[PDB]
Amino acid sequence: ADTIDATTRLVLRSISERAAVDRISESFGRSAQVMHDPFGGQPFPAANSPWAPVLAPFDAETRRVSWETLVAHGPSLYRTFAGNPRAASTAKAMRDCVLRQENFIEALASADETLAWCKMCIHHNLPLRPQDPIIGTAAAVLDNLATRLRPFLQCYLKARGLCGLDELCSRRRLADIKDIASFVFVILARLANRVERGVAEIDYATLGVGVGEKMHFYLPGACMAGLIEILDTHRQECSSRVCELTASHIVAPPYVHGKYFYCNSLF
Amino acid sequence: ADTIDATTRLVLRSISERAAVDRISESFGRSAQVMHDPFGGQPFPAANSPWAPVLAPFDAETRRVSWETLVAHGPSLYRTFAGNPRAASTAKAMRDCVLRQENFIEALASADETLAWCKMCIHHNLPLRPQDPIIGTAAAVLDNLATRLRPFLQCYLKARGLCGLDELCSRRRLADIKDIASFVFVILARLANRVERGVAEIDYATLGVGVGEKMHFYLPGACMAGLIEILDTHRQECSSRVCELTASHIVAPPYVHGKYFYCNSLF
Ligand SMILES: [Zn+2]
Ligand SMILES: [Zn+2]
Repeated sequence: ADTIDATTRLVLRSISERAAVDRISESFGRSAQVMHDPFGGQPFPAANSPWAPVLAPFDAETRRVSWETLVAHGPSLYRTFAGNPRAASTAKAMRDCVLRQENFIEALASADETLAWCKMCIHHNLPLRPQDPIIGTAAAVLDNLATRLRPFLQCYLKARGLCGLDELCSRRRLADIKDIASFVFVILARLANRVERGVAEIDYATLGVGVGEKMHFYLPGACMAGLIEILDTHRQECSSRVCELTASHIVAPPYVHGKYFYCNSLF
Repeated sequence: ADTIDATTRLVLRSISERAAVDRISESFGRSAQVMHDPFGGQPFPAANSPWAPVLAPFDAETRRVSWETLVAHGPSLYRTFAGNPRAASTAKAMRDCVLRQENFIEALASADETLAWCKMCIHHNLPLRPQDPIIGTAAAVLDNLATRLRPFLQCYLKARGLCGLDELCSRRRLADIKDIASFVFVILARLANRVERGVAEIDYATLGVGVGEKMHFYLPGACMAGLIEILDTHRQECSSRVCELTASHIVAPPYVHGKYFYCNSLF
């Protein structure tokens, strides 16, 4: 008979013996100290570089680049990442966390950031590497967008006649991509899978890109533009009030209702 | 040969033909209007009730209840939810969104909110229902905590000798629960699974609770206290700097580094 075993029950109750406001304060205190100098002795090199401000709140308009600017200046940033492996490792880990807690609009922007970066890599024939901080955090954007979009996609993907979110990200087949939602999820799932596998160089085909091809089907900004559009226009084809609430509240996140109480017996 | 088909490529590029700053503004505008009066004609009833302020920013300290208060006043809130099905449906959908975008500390608090509520239901022999707004959003807290904790749990759960996060939430067996992390993820995954199945009443065994039992192994606040503790103390057993960065940045989320550019060619 499936049961929580006797010993684990003791383990579970014993949190009560240790949990305390000052033990928690000293925890926030130790993790905060790690975040004070997270690169330690090894930050990315001081240099005169248009990338200096992001190599040291990120402001999208101030940090904005045209596609043409990314193609001209992207290789410099790429060489910085690859040529500073300790720094890139620290960056990767911090990027992974940031992207796992980003709001919806930020998470769209990060999907485009990741795909535009790969498109730039492809443009220059640069390999797509697991250690690259942008490529290697594909799973973070992926999981963030899955969390936030799942109940809406349950409805929308049925309306499109497509596989559900989990089957999409499980099969990971280019031939399943039929719209922008399947595109963002299938491509990011393929890319996250090849990262987790730790292939030294990730095949352009992972992105649906063939030999000598350039990814003409992906325009930078398409994840943002297209997913916001479907959150908007699906309600025209869908008679569910709950779905409409879901889509609306994704687009307009200020808190209104939904939280009832806080109960903490331990501290 | 697996490929993105010709027609879908056109579909993908055609976002460029529609995406525009004012189309986006009019989207934020329509979803914002839905959020202005999301209950419409059917909010929860005006009544003299300690729950009135959450039946209309949620402040945890002001909305705080002791375990004993939840047991005395919980049945009132429960009857409000069950006896107002349109309102509960709207609440559920808005709660689901809120919990899918909550920060880590909020998401811990919501795990405890959900488990303490079930424990109260069990205490009173009240059924656990899919339409109940707190029970029915178990998947939201679940996916939120998975997003944020996944790369840390990859390391920690290995250190404990347990199944990985996905196998835990896939097998959903009480006999897999060996610590606080497996507990929160296995129990919430079982509970989310029984919600998605739409059983009219969800068996107490879903929570590891047997016939006439009371869930003595779960103390309100255990998800918060215990997960913060493991983020703190795992670094004592683990020689990985990346893991330490990961845990630290989960506990201390202010942005520091990790975002490089914003590229949007469409608008
Ligand atoms: Zn719908
Ligand atoms: Zn570790």
